[PDB]
Amino acid sequence: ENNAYLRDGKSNLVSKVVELHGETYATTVKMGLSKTPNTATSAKVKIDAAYLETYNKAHNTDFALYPQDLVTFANEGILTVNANTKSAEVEMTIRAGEGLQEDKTYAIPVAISDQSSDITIKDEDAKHCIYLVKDMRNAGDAYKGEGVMQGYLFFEVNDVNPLNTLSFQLENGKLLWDVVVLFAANINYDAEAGRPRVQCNPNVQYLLDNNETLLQPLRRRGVKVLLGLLGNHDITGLAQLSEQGAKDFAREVAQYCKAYNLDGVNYDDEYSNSPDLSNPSLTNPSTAAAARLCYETKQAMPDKLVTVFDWGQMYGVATVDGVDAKEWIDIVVANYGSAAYPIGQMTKKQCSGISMEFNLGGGGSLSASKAQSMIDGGYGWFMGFAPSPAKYGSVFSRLQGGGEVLYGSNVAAPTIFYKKNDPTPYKYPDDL
Ligand SMILES: CC(=O)N[C@@H]1[C@@H](O)[C@H](O[C@@H]2O[C@H](CO[C@H]3O[C@H](CO[C@H]4O[C@H](CO)[C@@H](O)[C@H](O)[C@@H]4O)[C@@H](O)[C@H](O[C@H]4O[C@H](CO)[C@@H](O)[C@H](O)[C@@H]4O)[C@@H]3O)[C@@H](O)[C@H](O[C@H]3O[C@H](CO)[C@@H](O)[C@H](O)[C@@H]3O[C@@H]3O[C@H](CO)[C@@H](O[C@@H]4O[C@H](CO)[C@H](O)[C@H](O)[C@H]4O)[C@H](O)[C@H]3NC(C)=O)[C@@H]2O)[C@@H](CO)O[C@H]1O
Repeated sequence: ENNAYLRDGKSNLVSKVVELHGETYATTVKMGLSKTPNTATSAKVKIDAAYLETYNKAHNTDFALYPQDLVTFANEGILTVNANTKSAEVEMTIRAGEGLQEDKTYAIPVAISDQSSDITIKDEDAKHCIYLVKDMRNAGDAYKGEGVMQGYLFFEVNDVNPLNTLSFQLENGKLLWDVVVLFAANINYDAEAGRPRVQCNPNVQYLLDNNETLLQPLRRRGVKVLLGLLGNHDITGLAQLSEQGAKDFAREVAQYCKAYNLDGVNYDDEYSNSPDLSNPSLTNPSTAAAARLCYETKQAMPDKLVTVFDWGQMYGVATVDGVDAKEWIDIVVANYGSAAYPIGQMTKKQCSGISMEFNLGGGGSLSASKAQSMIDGGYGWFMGFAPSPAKYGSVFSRLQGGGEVLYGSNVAAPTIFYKKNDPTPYKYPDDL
C-alpha cells in the first residue's frame, strides 16, 4: 500500500488561504507518497467543483467556487514524479478575476485524478486539497510586500479605539500593524444552555454592533481584525473544554467572526478557574484541550486566522486527530521579553520575534538591530500590546529604526488619534 495525499506545495498545507496582491498567484500542487514510487507511477490533478458542496457541508461554510477559467495547471494537470522525494507536483496559477464581489472567499477544490493502481487514496480527505482565495488587490495599505515581517497588535478595547491602528504608518504611507486584536471577548458559563458561551462586555459589544464604523475601515485598508477571547473567572476556559465543548464553542466563535465580518480569533488562556469535571463540556485543563479548541475553530472558519498567545496551557501540543498544528495555528505570539517558537511542522514565519507591552513598558523595542536579528532568525511577526494615544510618545520611540530595516521606510511620528467609540480623526497631539 503506497498512500498518497494532496497538499499545496509551497505551504505544505492541505487547506491554504491565498491572498491575491497582484494579477497572478503561482504555487504547486503536491502529491506525497508513503513509499518510493516505481517508473510507472503517475497521477493528474483537476478542479473538483462537485466536492465543494461536500466541503461546505462538512465545515458549515458557504464558499463560492472560484471561476475555474481563472485557474490553470501546467502540463495538463499531470504530476511530475520525483521518486527521490516520494512526491509528485504540478505548477498551478491563480489569476485575479474581473467582477468578483469583494471581501469574499472563493474556493478551488483540487482532486487527485487518474492515479496509477499502485497508489492508494484512503479517503476523500486524502484525495483533495483546497485553496481559499481572497482578492486583496484594493486593500493593500497594510501590505508591505512579500517576505517581510508583519505586525500583530492587541487593543485593550475597554479603553482604546482600534481605529488608532491608523495612527501607525510608515513614511511611505503603509500601515504598520497587519493584524490587530480586540482584547477581549470572554468565555463564560451559560447556565440556561448548559455550556460555555462567548460573553462580551459592553465595550466589546459596542465595537461589534458598530463594526461598520469602528472596525471595517481597518479591513478596507488590509488590516485583519481578530476577536480576542480570554478566560473570565468561572469554570470555563480555553484550555479546559471537552472535545464536544470545544466543537460547540468553536462554532460560536466562527459565528461571531461571520456575523461581525471579522478575520479570526486570538485565544488567551488566562484568568479561568478550575472546571467542573462533572460537566460534559469541560475537561481537565491541558494543552491538549487547548489544541483541540484551536483545531475545531480552524475547522469552523478555515478561511480565517486561528492565533494564540503562548501562555497558560494554550500552546504546545502539535497534533489533533492526526492533523499537524501548521494547519490550525496561523500565528503564535509569545509573552513579553521572548520569541515564540514553532511546533509540529510550523515554521518561525508563524512566530513573533518580539512582544512589546506598550502600556507597562516591558519586552524591548523594534530597533534596527532587533529587526535585523528577527529577520535573521526567520521570524514572521512582531507583537505589541495595549498602545494608547496618551502613551504615543513612549510607544513610537519603541518603534524607531526598525521600519527602515524591515521595510525600507521608518515608522512616521503620529499625526492622528481616535477617542473611545468615536470615529472622528483627531489631531495628535493637539486634540489630546
Ligand atoms: C496577551 C496579554 O497581554 N495577556 C495578559 C493580559 O491579560 C494582561 O492585562 C492585564 O490584565 C489584568 C488582569 O485582568 C483580568 O483580571 C481583571 C481583574 O479581575 C478581578 O477583579 C474584578 C473586580 O475588579 C473581578 O470582577 C474579577 O472576577 C477578578 O476577581 C479583570 O478586570 C480583567 O477583565 C476585564 O478586562 C478584560 C480584558 O483585559 C476583559 O476581557 C474582561 O471582560 C474585563 O472587562 C481580566 O479578567 C488587568 O487588571 C490589567 O488592566 C489594567 O491595564 C489595562 C491595560 O492593559 C487597562 O485597560 C485596565 O483599565 C487596567 O488599568 C488600570 O485601570 C485603573 C482604572 O482606570 C487605573 O487606576 C487609576 O490609577 C491611578 C494611578 O495609577 C489613580 O489611582 C486613579 O484614581 C485610578 O483610577 C490603573 O492605574 C490602571 N493600571 C494600569 C497598570 O494601567 C490588564 O488588562 C497583560 C499585562 O501586561 O498581559 C498579559 O498578562
